[PDB]
Amino acid sequence: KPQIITQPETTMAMVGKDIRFTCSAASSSSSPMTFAWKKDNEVLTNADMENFVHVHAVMEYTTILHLRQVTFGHEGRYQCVITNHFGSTYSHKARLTVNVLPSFTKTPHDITIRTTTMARLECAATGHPNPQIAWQKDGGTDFPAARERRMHVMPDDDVFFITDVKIDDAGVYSCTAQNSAGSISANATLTVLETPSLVVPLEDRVVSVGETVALQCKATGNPPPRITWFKGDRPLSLTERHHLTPDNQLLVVQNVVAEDAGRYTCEMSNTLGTERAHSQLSVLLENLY
Ligand SMILES: *[C@@H]1O[C@H](CO)[C@@H](O)[C@H](O)[C@H]1NC(C)=O
Repeated sequence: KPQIITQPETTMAMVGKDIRFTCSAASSSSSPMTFAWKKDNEVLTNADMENFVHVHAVMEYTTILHLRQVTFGHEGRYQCVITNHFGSTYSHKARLTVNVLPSFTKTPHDITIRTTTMARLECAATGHPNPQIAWQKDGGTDFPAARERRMHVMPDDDVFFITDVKIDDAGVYSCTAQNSAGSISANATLTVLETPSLVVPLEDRVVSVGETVALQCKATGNPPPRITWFKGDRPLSLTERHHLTPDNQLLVVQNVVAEDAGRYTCEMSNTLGTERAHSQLSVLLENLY
């Protein structure tokens, strides 16, 4: 009749680390006690046990089963058995399961993509139990591809993709793999560009000598396109009568003159390419001299 005080509790351990089970008992008598541990109903001979004694004023003896450098083979159901000259006491059964920290097999890398195309992000990890993959943009969740349900994943090939890439999709994306052991994460910067284009069409104009004409070239694209104006096929020579906004988008010519007639070309460029828009300016002449 050795009466158990502390019973071994079910626990989890990471592979490679040490773990321990403890049960402690105290006999009604002073007859010596013997501790045993039986895994899956088969004892460990050559087992690593360590024994302690407590002096409560009762002599409580504690036994510790050391499991050094745990592997998957250590996985099982453990129990402590205490024997004296009276009888044997049996403890609760404690389960031991094992962890393996997640390790990346595929990480996303920095890419530069155009608008309206499809961006692909690879990300996979091993580990026990199998890790779940989570995503972040700039450290959060309020990002357009998620909010607009445009981000998806291939079913069995571990590939994430975004359809119809917006400008606001650009930023740092963080891939995070997590299980019951821990978390790891990898960054990838998505950079989104757009070829230059015209917002509103550039229309032909017809004005009379002395009137004022205005040509607007509202250009989009990323990076913001540099705008250059041309008359004929030479760069536009500016006068006191010519006006430009700093962005060069609005071109105004006051007091139009016969020499002003001709084709005005709007040239929009960035690192992706160049687009052009044309406007024919016709002038209604009353008298040349
Ligand atoms: C991942 O990105 C976050 C936020 O951009 C940053 O704080 C962290 O240092 C990055 N980690 C690495 C390894 O670059």
